[PDB]
Amino acid sequence: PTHFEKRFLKRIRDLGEGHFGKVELCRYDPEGDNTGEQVAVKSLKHIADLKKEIEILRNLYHENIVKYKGICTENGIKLIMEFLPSGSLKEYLPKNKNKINLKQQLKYAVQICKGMDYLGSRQYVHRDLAARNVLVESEHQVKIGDFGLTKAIETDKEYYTVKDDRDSPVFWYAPECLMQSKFYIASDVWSFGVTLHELLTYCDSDSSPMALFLKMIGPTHGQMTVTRLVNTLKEGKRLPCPPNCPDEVYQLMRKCWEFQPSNRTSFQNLIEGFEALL
Ligand SMILES: Nc1ncnc2c1ncn2[C@@H]1O[C@H](COP(=O)(O)OP(=O)(O)O)[C@@H](O)[C@H]1O
Ligand SMILES: [Mg+2]
Repeated sequence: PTHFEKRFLKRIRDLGEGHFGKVELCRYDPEGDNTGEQVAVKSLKHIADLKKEIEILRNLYHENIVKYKGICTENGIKLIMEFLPSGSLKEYLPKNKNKINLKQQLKYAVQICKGMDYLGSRQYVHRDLAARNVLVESEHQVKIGDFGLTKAIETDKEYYTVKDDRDSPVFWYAPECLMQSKFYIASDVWSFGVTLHELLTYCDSDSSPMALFLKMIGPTHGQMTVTRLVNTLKEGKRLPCPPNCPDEVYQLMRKCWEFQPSNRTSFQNLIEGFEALL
């Protein structure tokens, strides 16, 4: 069930491609009759990073967390998971602007929040909660997908300190992350507020968190981007209320963006908040 033979993973097409690896659509077909199930295969070309990601995903089992299927061994390793045909929200929302209404957006918000609350109960900080990492199973079901930057918060500890040279989604990050490299469950609540904004703007590229924040901070050298961003956030500046987003949804977004981590709302309070609106 969990061990996939490389010779039976028949590549169909690419789903995602980055500088250091890719995600492909395959059919695991050991019978050769073309009746095998379609899977999403994550690979490289960082090695220890994918194994950590495999380790975490392997230990998570939830309705709103992408289903781990298994691995494919070479030293190299491949992550096998369920294929969600509609892909990420970053892909889905621009193609379905006319099809998706507020009720539906709220239904995804609750779903994201349930997967995140499950994740926090497992003592994990996602560290990459963005629309591009929220996968669409159906018109009414989404699942959290990429555990590449995910870290376990030690028992009785409030946060994890990120000590490394890896790239980070700074435009989705809470001030403590940018300033001290501290990652609390409340840091994930911050990223959720940024994700909710993307979800309400239908992932319009011109209104993306990076594009709006870069427009706020003006001309900057890359080395000064995070400091310029820290300062914008210290002044009280936030992503504006998306047009046609009701105040009741914006106040819940604002509850995700309280400067101090302890002043932010919980994922459970967010679930209850969106449910009252449905
Ligand atoms: N299980 C899946 N089913 C379908 N598409 C997927 C799946 N996992 C990832 N993808 C697609 O591949 C892209 C990259 O995958 P992700 O694992 O989030 O990557 P990374 O760490 O490279 O950015 C996603 O944005 C989505 O478009
Ligand atoms: Mg991703």
